[PDB]
Amino acid sequence: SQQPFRPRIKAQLSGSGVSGNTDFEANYDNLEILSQTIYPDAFGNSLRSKIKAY
Amino acid sequence: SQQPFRPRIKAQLSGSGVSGNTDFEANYDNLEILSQTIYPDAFGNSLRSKIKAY
Repeated sequence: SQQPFRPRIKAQLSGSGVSGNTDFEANYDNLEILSQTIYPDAFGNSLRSKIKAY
Repeated sequence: SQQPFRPRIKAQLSGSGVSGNTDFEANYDNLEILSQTIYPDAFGNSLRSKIKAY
């Protein structure tokens, strides 16, 4: 559809978790999603011919 | 149905009745009845574990 496209990547998961008998809720991790927006451009060229006879 | 319960007891007659051919209405006796109401109450305890691997 040549609409502006948007690709997404999943960032790698980092950050220290939880040690020992500690609740998962003491250090949540963040699922991080990055994106890009690709917009189209229009471009062109043209040749103008001379009189048919020539 | 664990609704607040009500037990009842019947007391003892203590009136002097009628003696000769005197009739019952001359001294009526009183059937006296007593009661108590028992309400419920909720209590409880709990234990929270460690991590399953521990």
